[PDB]
Amino acid sequence: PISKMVTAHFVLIHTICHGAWIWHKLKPALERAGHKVTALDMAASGIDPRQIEQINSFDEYSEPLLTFLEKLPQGEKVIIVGESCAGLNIAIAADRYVDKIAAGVFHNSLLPDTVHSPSYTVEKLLESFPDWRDTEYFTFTNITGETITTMKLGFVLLRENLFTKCTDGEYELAKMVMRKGSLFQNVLAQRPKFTEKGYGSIKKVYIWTDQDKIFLPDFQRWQIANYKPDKVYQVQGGDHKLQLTKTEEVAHILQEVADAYA
Amino acid sequence: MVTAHFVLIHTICHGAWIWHKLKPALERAGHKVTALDMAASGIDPRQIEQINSFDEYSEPLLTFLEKLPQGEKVIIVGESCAGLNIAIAADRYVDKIAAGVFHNSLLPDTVHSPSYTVEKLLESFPDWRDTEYFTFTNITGETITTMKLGFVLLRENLFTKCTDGEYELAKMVMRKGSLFQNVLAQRPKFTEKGYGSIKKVYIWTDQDKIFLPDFQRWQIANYKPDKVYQVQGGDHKLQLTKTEEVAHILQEVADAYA
Amino acid sequence: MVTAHFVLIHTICHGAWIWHKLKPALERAGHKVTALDMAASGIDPRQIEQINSFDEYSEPLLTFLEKLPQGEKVIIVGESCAGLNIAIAADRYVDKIAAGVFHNSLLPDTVHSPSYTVEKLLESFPDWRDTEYFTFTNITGETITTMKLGFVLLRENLFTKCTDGEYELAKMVMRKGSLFQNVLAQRPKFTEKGYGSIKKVYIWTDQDKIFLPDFQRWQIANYKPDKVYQVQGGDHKLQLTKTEEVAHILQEVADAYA
Amino acid sequence: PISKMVTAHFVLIHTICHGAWIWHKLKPALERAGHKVTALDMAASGIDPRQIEQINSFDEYSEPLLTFLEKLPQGEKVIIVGESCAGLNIAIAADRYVDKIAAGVFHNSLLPDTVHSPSYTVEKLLESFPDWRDTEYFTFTNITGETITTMKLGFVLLRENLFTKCTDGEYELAKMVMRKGSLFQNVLAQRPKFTEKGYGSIKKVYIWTDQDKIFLPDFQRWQIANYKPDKVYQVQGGDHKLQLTKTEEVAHILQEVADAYA
Repeated sequence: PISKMVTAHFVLIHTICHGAWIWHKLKPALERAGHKVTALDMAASGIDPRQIEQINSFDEYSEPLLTFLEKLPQGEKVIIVGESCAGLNIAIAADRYVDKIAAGVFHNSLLPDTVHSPSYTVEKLLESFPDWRDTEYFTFTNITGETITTMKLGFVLLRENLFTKCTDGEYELAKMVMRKGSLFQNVLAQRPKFTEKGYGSIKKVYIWTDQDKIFLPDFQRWQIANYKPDKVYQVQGGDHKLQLTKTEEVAHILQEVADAYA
Repeated sequence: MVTAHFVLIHTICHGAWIWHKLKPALERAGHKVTALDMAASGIDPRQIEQINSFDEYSEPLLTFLEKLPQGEKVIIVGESCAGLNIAIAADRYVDKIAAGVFHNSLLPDTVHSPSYTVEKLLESFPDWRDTEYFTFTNITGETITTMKLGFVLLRENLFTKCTDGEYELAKMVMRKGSLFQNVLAQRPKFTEKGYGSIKKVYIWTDQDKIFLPDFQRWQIANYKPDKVYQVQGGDHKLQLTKTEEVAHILQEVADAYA
Repeated sequence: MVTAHFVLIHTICHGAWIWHKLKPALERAGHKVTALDMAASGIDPRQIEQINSFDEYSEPLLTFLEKLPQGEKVIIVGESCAGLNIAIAADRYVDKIAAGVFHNSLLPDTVHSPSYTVEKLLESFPDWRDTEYFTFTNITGETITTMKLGFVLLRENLFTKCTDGEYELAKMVMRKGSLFQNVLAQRPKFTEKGYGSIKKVYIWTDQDKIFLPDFQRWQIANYKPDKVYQVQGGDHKLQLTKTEEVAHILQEVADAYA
Repeated sequence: PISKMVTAHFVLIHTICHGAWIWHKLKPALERAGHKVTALDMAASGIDPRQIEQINSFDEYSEPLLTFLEKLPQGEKVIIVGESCAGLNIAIAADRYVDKIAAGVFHNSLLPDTVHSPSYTVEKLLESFPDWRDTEYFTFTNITGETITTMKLGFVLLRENLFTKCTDGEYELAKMVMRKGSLFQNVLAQRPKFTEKGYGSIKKVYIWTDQDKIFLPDFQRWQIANYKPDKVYQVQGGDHKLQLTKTEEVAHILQEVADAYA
């Protein structure tokens, strides 16, 4: 009757251990569409110079995103796309910059809620996927004395669970730049719950595939059931890294998110 | 009397070496002594430009404490700026710490910023004479200021009453350091459950020529410790000019906090 | 045909990651591939300001070679500036090296200074466009210049014919680097018994937009390698634009030097 | 008839693993006498920022001394006092700056000659003292492919052989600042012999004690017999570190060296 098409500024947020680099295919696809894209490295991830043992909470880990949202021009708003654990980064950011966030898009991601603790969906993912195969674990003591568990994701788990259907060049790239990470799960468990005013009010779009071999269909569906997203988009096929295995599709869904919310 | 395990922590620019007289003294009373070099200090191989905060500078201490066998507890003795290393360490490992001892040291608190006593000492002692300053940008973009302590400042202010062989030792191994003051100003305050919990003993001499009597008395009035031992005479480096006196006070702290 | 173990060495500012297409290609032919990050490159945790020479920058390669089991030999493939890493490594471990392969790379020699080809390339290509430069003083007092490669230089000169996802990858993980040119100018020349001994294969394309045809031809004429393979088309990053072509040439080198 | 007293500029050179710090007592003693003293850290020793794995020869190790001799004012000459392995540093320096060296003083030190290889007295010391007790050894490959052996001196060997009679505060200090070192013996063995024109012409004063428990009396005497020093001073008592156990005595002998050669 009247059709709308919008260009948007997407801020792409990687999961722990990874960096801005998993978005190297989705970032140009979105830009071919005319969108402005920002792909940030979070603390101690990608080529960020900090090491994980200096980070003391998932909030400290999210600093590159909050500084960037802090820096945004007045009246400029963004769509934050977060993969896997970055749903926690979108929740931490929306309770500070609700003002600047047009929509949060969860891409095979943790979908936090306001009702339960911040660690809640982490707990449920681990119930659902408890064996991380050849992942190695380590600990350090943080600034207030918490023991923080870090991990180096195993290469079979990378191969088979996260990068199941990705190109050899993509899987090899992952092995070349992957770093330690931390869920900071015990510190998230002591954290205040996300607020309804910030996080609770953000538009929320859930993209997922039932072919994901680490965020399994029964965890994903549980998340949608536990905290109804404003929109759900299921991508047929692909694997956990839909921004590599379904780059154009994810880009088209993101155009639709722009049209609706941006 | 009670033997204890002491972890001695030098101040910025210095190294485990300022404890070369006090470590044998304590060991002659049966104590176990660990004297660590903090990052970029003593013979630690790192340079100050790769250290980005005072919590990173504390790493040798936090790794040691991370590895103390379960159920062992130590008495951390810190000189001058090392009261900040006690506070950083006590927040992370409060249950491994039998007591913190401040030897002519900054005594941080829980109500003001981590940099609060750095701010107050520089107000008491704003002219560090021939000290030279430098800056680098740390990995998150802050400009850290480093210093190279001046030898007149070393001779007259810190090592005032020290032997010529001690003063000469100091000039031969002193390295650059930093207060990371602006990063401390941004740092979360020290917690009550960690640093606030620790038993605290403050040792000083009114003959210190850089942590001057009224600043030290201010600190004591700002955050009353459990015990204050005042040594007569000496200079800022009581572990060199009053070694046995400190060894004796440290015995009273082992006795009292096991 | 003959399988081999290749050690792939990235150029300054880059990381093991530029070999993400060539490492699987080679492995599909049964080769063993090691792709290392040099100091302060890729995800190596060091920063460029703690590296004080190109020999220190080579450390990841020299430690690997130090640890190769006795009697194993590798083919080192180095791109662009990494011909200096081959030469440094070949002088120390000549007997562990079956052949050095120079992929649009500096081909150092034994009669002129280590910096000689850095000098000649900068004469051929003096304007690095939007590259930014910085300096630090190294531990012995030299001023090292570091650079941050410019993205137009990346798009047009190095990654000319590269995919958009490859170019974008590059901007996402590129880090600072240094030629340590002045330190190389002071460095002892590469030895005949080490670097001079090694078998040498030179791979290039005349469509390189930064190691330009006449500089590459100059290098070949300055120090004739054993074999020169010229790939048609591509750009400076043949391991991304002509991956299979390089994988094939590398097979000929395994065949020939085991 | 006419008596002479001279003030001199002494450059004090530590042995491998150690630094300028073992001279912290002799340097002020010499200065009480009015002498100018310079105590240098050699590469990767004391607080020199270099690590031993970047040093490729004993010549590279001696760089702080050669740069300092390079920097000396015209017509200024120095007396170089070298303890233990620093006799090799005096030999390397005299073949470059014979011009600037009034005398070389060997202080419980290796006394190189011109007749044999540079490694010769190292070989003979190891024949004489072959077991370094709790010393740990390591290797790295140098710039031209040589494997270099490094060591961390054991604390019993420190206690009993090197610091036998030193103060507890001195022995503890040693443990607090001691670093790895290398004899670079295989690279000294391929090195050109020291020249007669440089090293061979320097005045040479040998200070030693027969109480030394690592450079033993029969090695010391052999050295004196193998290459006659211009003067020999035996200090009764003390231990290997005579600059700590006989500081004033060593200082008086050095005053006599100044009077004779400086």
